[PDB]
Amino acid sequence: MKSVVNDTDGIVRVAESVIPEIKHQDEVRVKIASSGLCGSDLPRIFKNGAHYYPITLGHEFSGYIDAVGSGVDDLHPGDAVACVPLLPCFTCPECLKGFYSQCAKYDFIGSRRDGGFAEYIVVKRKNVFALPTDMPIEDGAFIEPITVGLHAFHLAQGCENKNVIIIGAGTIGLLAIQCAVALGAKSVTAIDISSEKLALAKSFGAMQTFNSSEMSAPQMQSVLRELRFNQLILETAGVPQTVELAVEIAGPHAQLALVGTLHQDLHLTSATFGKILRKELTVIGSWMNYSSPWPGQEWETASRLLTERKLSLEPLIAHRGSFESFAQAVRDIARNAMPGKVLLIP
Amino acid sequence: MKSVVNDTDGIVRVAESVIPEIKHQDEVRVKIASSGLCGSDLPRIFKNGAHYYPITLGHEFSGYIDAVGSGVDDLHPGDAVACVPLLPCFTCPECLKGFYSQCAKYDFIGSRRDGGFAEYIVVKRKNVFALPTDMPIEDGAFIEPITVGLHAFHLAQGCENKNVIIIGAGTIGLLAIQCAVALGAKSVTAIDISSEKLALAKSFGAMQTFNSSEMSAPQMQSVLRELRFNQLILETAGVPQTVELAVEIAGPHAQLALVGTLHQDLHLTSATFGKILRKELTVIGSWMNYSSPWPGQEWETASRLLTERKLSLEPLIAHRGSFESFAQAVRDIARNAMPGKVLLIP
Ligand code: NI
Ligand code: NI
Ligand code: NI
Ligand SMILES: [Zn+2]
Ligand SMILES: [Zn+2]
Repeated sequence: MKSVVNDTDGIVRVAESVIPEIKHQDEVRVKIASSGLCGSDLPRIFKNGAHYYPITLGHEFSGYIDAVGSGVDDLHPGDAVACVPLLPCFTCPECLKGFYSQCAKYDFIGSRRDGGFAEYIVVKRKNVFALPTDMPIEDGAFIEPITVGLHAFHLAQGCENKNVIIIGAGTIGLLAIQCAVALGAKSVTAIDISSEKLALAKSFGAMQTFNSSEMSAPQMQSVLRELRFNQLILETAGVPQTVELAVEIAGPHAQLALVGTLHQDLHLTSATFGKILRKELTVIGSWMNYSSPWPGQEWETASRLLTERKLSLEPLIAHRGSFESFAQAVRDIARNAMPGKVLLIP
Repeated sequence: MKSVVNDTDGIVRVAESVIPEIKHQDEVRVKIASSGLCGSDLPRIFKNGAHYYPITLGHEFSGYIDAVGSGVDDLHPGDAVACVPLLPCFTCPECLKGFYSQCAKYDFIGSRRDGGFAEYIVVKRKNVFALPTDMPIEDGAFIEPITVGLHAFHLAQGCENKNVIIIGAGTIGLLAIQCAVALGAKSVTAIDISSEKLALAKSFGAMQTFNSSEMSAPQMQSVLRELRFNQLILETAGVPQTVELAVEIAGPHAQLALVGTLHQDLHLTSATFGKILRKELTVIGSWMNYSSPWPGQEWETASRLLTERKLSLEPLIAHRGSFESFAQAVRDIARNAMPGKVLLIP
């Protein structure tokens, strides 16, 4: 079979390998239909940053059960599934309480072990999530990214009837925008430096957009006046300036979910820090995309939205293609910005 | 009557002045029995932190109603009261929603108007909170400071059965320690650079103490392992280093209430910021000390705790004296830092 492997840095080869076999009673083999590229893979490929090389990445994928171990009885050949890439231990105090993303002894498909840029993959049963027969299998590769946004909403106790503000119009942000609309947010506002990403977000249901290269935080807070109550702000860009921005625009008692990891230090003036207190913000750190019971309601809601077609995936997809097409397109972007979602369709 | 007045650049003097008269129908006059100096008064006195000069400070006081305005029918001369120093407008959107501390046009006794370092004061009916007949009147001057920590607990949906960690062992933090113990925290931990203040904390029922000048954040976290869950951390020191420490030591899904205001900028490393996401912390900005119905359950609870003698005030008190010893004790803070509560007793 084929697979995409990248080595000490840059080089993305397309490889031939022995079909992987089931080696534990709790494993299943998946035949992969759709597998997408993540923002987090770019560093692993083009800035070192991967746990080892050569490696096979890919943790956003769907497909069909091809075989199951002697111990799995609730799955069967033909069953549609999406990959659940994190594997917590399930038995430590964090896991018992449902804090799987704070488990210290973890594996992760496509990072700590090879992933789904491949024709077949063997994973633990725990690492697949059954999908309805009625969901287009290809959209299955979007479930893990969608759950990023839903997990933040879950932590905030839901986006319903709230004035949600999404900061960052990348795939995560844009998926969050569509979910907020589908789940009955009172309003959805999108904030980004690109007027193009913003128009896109507007086409997804954001009733208004703020271009943060043109509009001031005050300017924004001014526009936000009528919707300053019950805010749920999602910071998805992961840069000091947008974390700072979220705090400065925040309405009274706004919830602030951080899903974006920083790679530069955060410098909050005493004034900005003061606004966290003065406004009585609740800042919610969000990690990964899971809850109890495993893998979490986030995965059911995501699956449901996808099956009842409330989401619009095409404008998010930059590339469809098999192993060479995908490899090349991955090489094309390099250390630059990701156009949109790059899908591997074997 | 006498009062204590501060002029520019640390000038402290005791003035003679005419007793205030009721001037609006909803006012009351209070003859003050006990009036304490707050940590936030220090910058107002020594570091040009006051809105105007000269000022009469004092927002932590109790006394008896001396007279009531024509429109007040629920209080009478002789009634024991504590001052509720914040005066929201009660008619803006924030106020209608109980966000009194986010009211944009609020007054504040001892900050935006002259306060209770004086024999008598005229304030609005909404600026006083009736005390029980039994309560020793001096204790009423602690109600306001007690409610600060109670307000952080309230925002965190309570301290019951939580492992609370109070960072900062000044008056505010030490009272929060006592309140946590009385309200049924599973455990209380105190953290401060002063071994002597930690012994004090331990006497108030903090089961263990960490000296932040002898112990690293990692070493603190190691000891906290068994108490890592259901943490409620109050940051009361208001310096960048203790805000950083609270995120660094925090256990999985800890609640961090920020009560201490910063007067320096906060520079957070990406790693530190990273931990807010990774531990899925909830960071709770706390402001002032009120909730609905005005002035809040905080006030009911503070009064009850005092009346049932669950609190220990004496070991928190550094100075008792009338206008001259009080004025001098304030001047002495310049060179001899504020080791405890300074009470003006007229
Ligand atoms: Ni991803
Ligand atoms: Ni800085
Ligand atoms: Ni105070
Ligand atoms: Zn675990
Ligand atoms: Zn108001």
